[PDB]
Amino acid sequence: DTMKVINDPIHGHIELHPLLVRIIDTPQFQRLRYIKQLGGGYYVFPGASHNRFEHSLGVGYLAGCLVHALGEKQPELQISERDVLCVQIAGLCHDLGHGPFSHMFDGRFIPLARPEVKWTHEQGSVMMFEHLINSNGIKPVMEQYGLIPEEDICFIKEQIVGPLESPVEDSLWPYKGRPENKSFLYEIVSNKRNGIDVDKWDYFARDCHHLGIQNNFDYKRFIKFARVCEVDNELRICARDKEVGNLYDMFHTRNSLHRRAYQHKVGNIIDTMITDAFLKADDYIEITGAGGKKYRISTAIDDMEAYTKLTDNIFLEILYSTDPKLKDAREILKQIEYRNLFKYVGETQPTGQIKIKREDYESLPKEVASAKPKVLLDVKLKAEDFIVDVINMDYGMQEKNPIDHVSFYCKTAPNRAIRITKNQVSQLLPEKFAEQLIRVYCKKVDRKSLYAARQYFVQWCADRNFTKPQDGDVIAP
Amino acid sequence: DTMKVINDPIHGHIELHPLLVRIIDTPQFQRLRYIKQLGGGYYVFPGASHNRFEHSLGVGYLAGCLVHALGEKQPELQISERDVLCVQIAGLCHDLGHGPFSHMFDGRFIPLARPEVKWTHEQGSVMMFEHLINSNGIKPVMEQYGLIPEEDICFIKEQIVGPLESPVEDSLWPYKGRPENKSFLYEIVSNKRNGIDVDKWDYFARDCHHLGIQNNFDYKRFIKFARVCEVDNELRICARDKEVGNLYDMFHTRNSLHRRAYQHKVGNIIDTMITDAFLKADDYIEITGAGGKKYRISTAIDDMEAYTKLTDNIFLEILYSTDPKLKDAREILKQIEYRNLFKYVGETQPTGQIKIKREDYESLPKEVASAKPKVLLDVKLKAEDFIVDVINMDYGMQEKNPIDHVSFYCKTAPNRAIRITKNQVSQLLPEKFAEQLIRVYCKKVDRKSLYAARQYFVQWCADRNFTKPQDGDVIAP
Amino acid sequence: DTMKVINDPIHGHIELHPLLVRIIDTPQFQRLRYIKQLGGGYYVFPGASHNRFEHSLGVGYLAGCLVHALGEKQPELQISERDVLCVQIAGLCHDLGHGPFSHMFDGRFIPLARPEVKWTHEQGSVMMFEHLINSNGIKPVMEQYGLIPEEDICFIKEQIVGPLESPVEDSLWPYKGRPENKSFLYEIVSNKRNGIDVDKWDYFARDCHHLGIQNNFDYKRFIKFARVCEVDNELRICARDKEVGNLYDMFHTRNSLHRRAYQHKVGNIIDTMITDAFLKADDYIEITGAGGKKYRISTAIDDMEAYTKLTDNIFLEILYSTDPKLKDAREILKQIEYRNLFKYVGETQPTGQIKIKREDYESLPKEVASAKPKVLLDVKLKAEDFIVDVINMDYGMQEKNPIDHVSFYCKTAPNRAIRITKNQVSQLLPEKFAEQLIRVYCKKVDRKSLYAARQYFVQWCADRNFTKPQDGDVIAP
Amino acid sequence: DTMKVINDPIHGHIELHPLLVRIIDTPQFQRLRYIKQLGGGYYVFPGASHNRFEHSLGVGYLAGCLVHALGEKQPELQISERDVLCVQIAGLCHDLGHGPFSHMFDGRFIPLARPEVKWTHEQGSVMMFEHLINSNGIKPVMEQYGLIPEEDICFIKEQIVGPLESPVEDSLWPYKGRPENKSFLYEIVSNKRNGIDVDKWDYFARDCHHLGIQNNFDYKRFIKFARVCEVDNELRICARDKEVGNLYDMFHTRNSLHRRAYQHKVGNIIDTMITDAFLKADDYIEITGAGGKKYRISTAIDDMEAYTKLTDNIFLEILYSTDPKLKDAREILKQIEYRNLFKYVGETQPTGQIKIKREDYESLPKEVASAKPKVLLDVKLKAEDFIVDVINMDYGMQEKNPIDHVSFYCKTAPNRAIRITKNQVSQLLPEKFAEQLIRVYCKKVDRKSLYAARQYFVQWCADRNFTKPQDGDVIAP
Ligand SMILES: Nc1ncnc2c1ncn2[C@H]1C[C@H](O)[C@@H](COP(=O)(O)NP(=O)(O)OP(=O)(O)O)O1
Ligand SMILES: Nc1ncnc2c1ncn2[C@H]1C[C@H](O)[C@@H](COP(=O)(O)NP(=O)(O)OP(=O)(O)O)O1
Ligand SMILES: Nc1ncnc2c1ncn2[C@H]1C[C@H](O)[C@@H](COP(=O)(O)NP(=O)(O)OP(=O)(O)O)O1
Ligand SMILES: Nc1ncnc2c1ncn2[C@H]1C[C@H](O)[C@@H](COP(=O)(O)NP(=O)(O)OP(=O)(O)O)O1
Ligand SMILES: [Fe+3]
Ligand SMILES: [Fe+3]
Ligand SMILES: [Fe+3]
Ligand SMILES: [Fe+3]
Ligand SMILES: [Mg+2]
Ligand SMILES: [Mg+2]
Ligand SMILES: [Mg+2]
Ligand SMILES: [Mg+2]
Ligand SMILES: [Mg+2]
Ligand SMILES: [Mg+2]
Ligand SMILES: [Mg+2]
Ligand SMILES: [Mg+2]
Ligand SMILES: [Mg+2]
Ligand SMILES: [Mg+2]
Ligand SMILES: [Mg+2]
Ligand SMILES: [Mg+2]
Repeated sequence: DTMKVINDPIHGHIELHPLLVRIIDTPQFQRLRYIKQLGGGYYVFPGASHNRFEHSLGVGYLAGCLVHALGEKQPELQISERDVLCVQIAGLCHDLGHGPFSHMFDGRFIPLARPEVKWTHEQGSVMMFEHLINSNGIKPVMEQYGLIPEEDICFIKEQIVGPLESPVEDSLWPYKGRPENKSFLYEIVSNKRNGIDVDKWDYFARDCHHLGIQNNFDYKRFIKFARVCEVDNELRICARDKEVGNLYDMFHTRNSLHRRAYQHKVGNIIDTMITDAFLKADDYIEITGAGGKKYRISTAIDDMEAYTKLTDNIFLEILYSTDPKLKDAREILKQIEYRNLFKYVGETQPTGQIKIKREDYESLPKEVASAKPKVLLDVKLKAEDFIVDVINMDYGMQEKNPIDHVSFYCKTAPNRAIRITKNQVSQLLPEKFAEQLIRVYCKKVDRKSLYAARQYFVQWCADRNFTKPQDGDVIAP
Repeated sequence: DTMKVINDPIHGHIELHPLLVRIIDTPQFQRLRYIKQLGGGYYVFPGASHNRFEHSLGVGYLAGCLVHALGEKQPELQISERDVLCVQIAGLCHDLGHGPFSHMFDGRFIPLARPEVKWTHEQGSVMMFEHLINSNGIKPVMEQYGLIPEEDICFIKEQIVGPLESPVEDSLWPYKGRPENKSFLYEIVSNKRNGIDVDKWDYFARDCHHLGIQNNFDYKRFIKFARVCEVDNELRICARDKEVGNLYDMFHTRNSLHRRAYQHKVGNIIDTMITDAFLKADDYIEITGAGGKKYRISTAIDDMEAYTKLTDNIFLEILYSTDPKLKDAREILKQIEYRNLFKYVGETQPTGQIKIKREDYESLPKEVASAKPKVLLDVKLKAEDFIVDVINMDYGMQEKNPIDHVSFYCKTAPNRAIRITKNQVSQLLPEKFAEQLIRVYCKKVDRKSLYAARQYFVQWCADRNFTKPQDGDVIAP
Repeated sequence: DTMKVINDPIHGHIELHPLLVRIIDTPQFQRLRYIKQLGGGYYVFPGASHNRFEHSLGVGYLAGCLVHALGEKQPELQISERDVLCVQIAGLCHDLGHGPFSHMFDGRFIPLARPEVKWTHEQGSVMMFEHLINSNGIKPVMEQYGLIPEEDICFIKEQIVGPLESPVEDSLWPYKGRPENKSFLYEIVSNKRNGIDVDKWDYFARDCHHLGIQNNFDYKRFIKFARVCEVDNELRICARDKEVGNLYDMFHTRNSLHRRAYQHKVGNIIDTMITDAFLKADDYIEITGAGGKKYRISTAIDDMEAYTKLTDNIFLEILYSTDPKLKDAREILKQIEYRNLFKYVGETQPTGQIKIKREDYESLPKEVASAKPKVLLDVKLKAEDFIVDVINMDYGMQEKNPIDHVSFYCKTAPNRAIRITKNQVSQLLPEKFAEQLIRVYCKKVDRKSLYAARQYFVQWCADRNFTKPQDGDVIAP
Repeated sequence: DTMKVINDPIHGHIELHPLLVRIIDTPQFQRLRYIKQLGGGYYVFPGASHNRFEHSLGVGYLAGCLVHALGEKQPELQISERDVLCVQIAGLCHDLGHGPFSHMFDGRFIPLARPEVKWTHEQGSVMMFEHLINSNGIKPVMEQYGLIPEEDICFIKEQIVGPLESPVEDSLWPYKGRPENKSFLYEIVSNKRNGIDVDKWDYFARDCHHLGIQNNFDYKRFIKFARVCEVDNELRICARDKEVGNLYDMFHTRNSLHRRAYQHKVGNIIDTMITDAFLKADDYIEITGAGGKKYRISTAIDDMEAYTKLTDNIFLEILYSTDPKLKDAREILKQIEYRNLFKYVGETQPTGQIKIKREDYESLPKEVASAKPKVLLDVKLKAEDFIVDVINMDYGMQEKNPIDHVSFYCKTAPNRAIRITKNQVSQLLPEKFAEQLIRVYCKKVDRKSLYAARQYFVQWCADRNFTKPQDGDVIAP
């Protein structure tokens, strides 16, 4: 029941409150030691072997630091230690709902296995937090340190997910955990207004440390010049006008990361292969949940006791199996182990403001196969031999400019906020803020099938009006 | 079949020969992605989640770099590209035989489970290298690049392990892979004379990067001033006389690491608990090997096909099990998951150089139990409630001075080596080079049992003529 | 006469040829130990106290590394050790002509003191190299190591400066040092087609290390994928087509640095004050040159012996002086020592494609003073109380896109180069590549004077059809 | 009059109180921008170009951080903001008395130029602090922020230097700035009991950053486990018992630095040459002080107004001079500029516990010359051709063990301290804690002179009962 100290390779030595220590030392939280932060990227970057455990620790520490600084430099906000504990707990448990290989589970697998439900890992995080609190007798411990569980659990849940109860924007306050007087406390762990939060800072630093790519953003300088100001009967976190350029750079940094590591094409195809292996391995793996009931890999998100035992272990559970009824997924994983991967064909961009919707992906391989090239190639390829991948690259707000939703204050008048437009900053800033990319892969790896795949790709690219391949003079001359 | 580039957060961008790529892309080598470098230390240092895969990559790269530099600066040594390839292959496969949690498997488990055999992970590395070469059709590929497999496989094996075939030192050359005039090539990956090799450099850098501690050794400076000289009809690697102090510091660094991370009290007790869980879980886990035969965790080192599937996965295989025959090991692992660990009692050193030998460990708990305090508490304790751990801290040569087996050359006469004694360097250097420590833990966490545990500890420590317990006045007033 | 090793905090240990050591150990080169790399920026960033000596060392080392790698990977280019020595010498002596406080000497002082000559520090570098070679007896030493002085001195000079003796582009080869089949050797130290050279890499790394701003560019990866290909009967350095995005990022990095450190407001005004102090201190400082002749600060660029003694020392020579004729410059420097600096008024951007040319700067303060604001204040400010600074921010080629002059090759056909347009890369790239900024400062430092100065500034900005003052509703409401 | 932020490459962004800003913006403090931290070491390590300005900033910041942490974690000590300001000011102004090239001014020059006075740079720091406070009207500003100048100036002075007023240890409190119940505040900036203070931490970090050698000490961990406890009716700073080994390592680190950078042979001989040049240049340089009086380089420490203008500038003042009376020192500096340095002959250690005292250095070269070697030597060397340098390497307390004066506390009883002996820690620790080294250099640089010099060196070493030369079988066979 004393302050603990833990050493971090990203931050320094970190202090942990006894209640935080109690929360951490449970099976539900310890589950995070066995889930990769970057999923399949570890198969392209050999140094990316870190897990969500240290990421959660860092996010909690940074949330605590930011709230402490805000309270210290401006003591009329009425920030109490109860609020500090609540914010730290919310930051600590914000990723309890990630599945095997993180985003691959909720970005690729669940959509294809159970296409009738809508599910995100934040909902899973809320459910897992409820399960953790109920199964470990934590409410008395919270009451022992001055928390009020009925209000505070709701406050933490609303910190992890949106306002909840669905919105009705007729000039109303949607939240319930805290009054509007402290609305800024909802902008720390996850910022729904412009996307500036400590989670980005933490994973920027940690991913740059582990990948071998050097980071360019400085969050301590941002914390130095941060303030709280009243805007439109709404207290929000504001930066200083002289930091505006830095903010732009931050988003640039994020984009760069997505373009170098998270959307690497070999890593993406490896993730696709793992998803296909899981799809084939389904209907045969059993997980025991509450009441001795059995669950599927796809239905395990309906029971937290069963979901607690679903980690990256399942991967090695399929590779080492001997059951003759799991042979196909085992063959796929073995092919992964030999680097016999699906081969990349080409890439393209839409020209105009036309975009591919989510519910139109399944037909793309059919249209690539259905094309009729002019040149006559010997081999014929079916629509089952093609994989089409769509990538959405934006600044986090669907072609909106995030910096237009930030408030700024001047040195001479620190208690009044303003807005800055893009033309008041620089002429060298980007013009657009969202785009799509399309990659095409072929499953048949014959040196002959690749030529046919390229011919169909170029014909489909030409007739769809989707620009032309970069190397239109090298691979298709 | 072209040079391949890979990015490492320790060494940067690294080039790989196509034969190396063929060797890497096999199940036997890909096994190393699922075994941690530090084992249980990951449960004390949250950033130590790296595996043997990147360590092997780095060791191979550094071996190649050192041999290239030596060849470049001395063109009369007759170093060929065949030798470079062989040395790189040997460095790449040096830790190919580690088991689950690395040194825990061959340091704690095998000795207790099968105490009639003598086994090290280098023998396993040799066996696994043979299995890898035979199971993947590599000999033709080696022949394609100018290697002679019958000589070169023996050379690589002799690089990984000692001279082999038992020694008879009557003025003879024990090795077979290479003649006498290439002997220095046996000092790169593993140095049996004084212990200076690239493996130490690599894990120093990597462990310090991941743990959050900065190292003070520079190996590039050492490579700059390295040379090859003839000593007693033996060609060996020599450093320059001005680097002697640096060499001492290097060993100091190693000791410091062992005293901070590798021999941490909580990490060691966690490793002990995991070993106990594996001991109880044995006789119930089955692994399929060649011919459809079944193997135990302890007997899996007798078949390489079965050994290929034995990784850290087994840990999570026991925790998630439902078989009633595995309840005890599962209970122990669950205890670990709650931080309900065995409690540390005390520590001591032998003063009179009466080093406790290996075959006296099992009786130590009896001696701690079988000891009558003067004061009476009436709580009692069986000998089954005590854990005694013996730690050997040395400079790698069992109380010998390693720097006495190093050769040095001067600037004016670069082609003649000399020796330097400890009194020609400094008076502030260590006077001994080996020591022992003894730690005691109790398996009952009652606030009452802890007091009796330390009463027996102090009585037995006083009895055995050892030192008095440090800071004893506080815990034993 | 043996290879020398030197330790660098940016790179590692660096090897130096005996001829390089002879060149370094001369007064002309040792002069660089007393000129700062960033000039007045040291008065805003306390860690920027490095000089040009280490920068020159690093540039030479990197030039050698790049040429060595290019020769190693393509034996048909016929790169000899003579070329390596010549390139290293050119990289080592590329900044011999910098004056006190580096860019402010040839960017601010010489233009204002002697506005009838056109002078850059590269011409000074060539003259100083000639002086160094002639006054130290280096030609026989060059002949001792296989160099041919008559051709090689011209080659080095043409490496430091352009083709020389003016061009006539009627399909001719302008250079003389080397034939047309080694033209790529002219693209290493200073690149004229685009701005990709080792000098940028070196000062990026060093300035990021010293300022406390972290770097984002990786030049080793660039060296890994570099190649030489024939383009339009020109042998040129081409990059790998998958690195195009990285190249864009590089220029972004450069811009960021200019926006954060090199064009800081307070640093620029401090440089302006130092330039004014030097202007007033002239007519009174005497420097002895060849033949016992005396020279001025402004006329010292006409004699290299006199120029050798002109370093940052002159600064402290004025501050510690006692002559009554140097009193005004001493007062200005003393005011600098108290942070009684000229106060910043405002900033603005041109709206359209109109730009302020060089020969219109002197009249700008008159225009600002001559403006008639609407509201009336008692205080009247003359044109002598205003300072106007014009900043040009571009990608190094005056609103042209540098990436349009880069050549790329594909993996399948490594011996044929291609071009990539901006629309084949991304839609998030900048639209324009150059812009101007205008800052205004006032010399009178009382509050009424500042209010009046900003009234004139806003009136003039409105009059001349420029953008809004960012704080158009805060400081001017 | 607002908190000011400054960016540091060693620490992060640092906050500065307005009073600190007023103190910094004065000529006396700004003088530190032109004195180098390592003196002549910059001529061996090209990256060591930093000055005392940033070192003072860092020391002040770290003192503030430590006092803040101590006050925060233990609020019964009654630490006020007045104490924080006083401690920060003391840390900020602790090196105001350093002269040109720092330690060589008060370590080599003053002893030889004025052998009748005893002078250290801390006395100069106290005098310069008095001059700064009196010449800039700071007392009213201190009164404006709650300080009491009469007590507080004395407190700061006693922080920079010892107790003052000469000691009489008959159970009395020697200090006067603060009462006996705040005594721990005297252990922060400069620790006279055991030598553990923030100044060591700062220059460890900064010198490691600039030299290119990685640091091994972590001071943040030390601050985490620091506490204040009553020892013998004396409140003192105590560490945690588990950190004892770390403390040893810290001192090891210090020794290593002294053995690598600060006592480098070439750096020391360069410092000796600069000292000789200053000795010859004296009697001819005039500095103006108070009342229009003129002072010498050696007598400038008697007037603070004259001392304010004495920096490294004097170096370049002699090199660029034209007066015929300064010709010898100019020749010496010019010889330095060519690397025509005094040549190193040999090194030796005393065998027994006999040590060379300070007042026997002048006769050492006479003893070396007066030796009569047996072998026949061609040339004869006078005693003016020899230089003998004596180096004392200790742990900072004249062969005493510093760790014997540290107090420790246990987790169970955090309010009562203990002592730990060297045998309770490890058997691998050093046996002795101080030693002496003697280097010999020759001024005549021809080969015959070097051979003769080493013949005399070996004969004298044999005579004086010293350890034989390391390479006694290489250079003198
Ligand atoms: N010398 C060292 N240097 C850096 N980090 C270290 C370290 N030693 C440990 N760590 C890391 C390891 C951990 O991540 C963290 C805590 O290590 P402990 O201070 O050993 N904490 P514990 O609970 O064992 O001692 P107690 O309960 O008696 O107070 O710092
Ligand atoms: N911008 C970047 N910056 C740093 N590292 C990067 C990187 N991009 C990838 N890496 C890492 C990832 C890897 O660890 C390593 C090589 O990845 P690649 O060469 O980019 N991809 P592949 O081998 O398929 O190119 P090829 O067409 O020639 O086959 O560098
Ligand atoms: N332990 C060390 N660690 C890192 N850098 C060091 C160093 N010692 C010196 N340096 C730095 C200092 C220099 O920048 C560079 C050379 O130092 P020297 O090896 O001492 N070269 P010298 O000419 O004195 O010895 P010789 O002529 O007998 O071969 O490395
Ligand atoms: N983007 C940046 N990133 C890192 N450091 C920076 C920086 N910009 C400046 N620094 C460094 C430079 C300095 O060492 C320090 C302060 O820079 P200012 O924030 O510019 N302070 P000032 O007084 O000019 O603005 P005001 O008075 O309006 O508040 O941080
Ligand atoms: Fe997150
Ligand atoms: Fe190893
Ligand atoms: Fe340059
Ligand atoms: Fe200091
Ligand atoms: Mg603990
Ligand atoms: Mg999340
Ligand atoms: Mg988010
Ligand atoms: Mg590839
Ligand atoms: Mg091994
Ligand atoms: Mg070994
Ligand atoms: Mg040397
Ligand atoms: Mg230049
Ligand atoms: Mg340029
Ligand atoms: Mg300011
Ligand atoms: Mg001092
Ligand atoms: Mg001291």
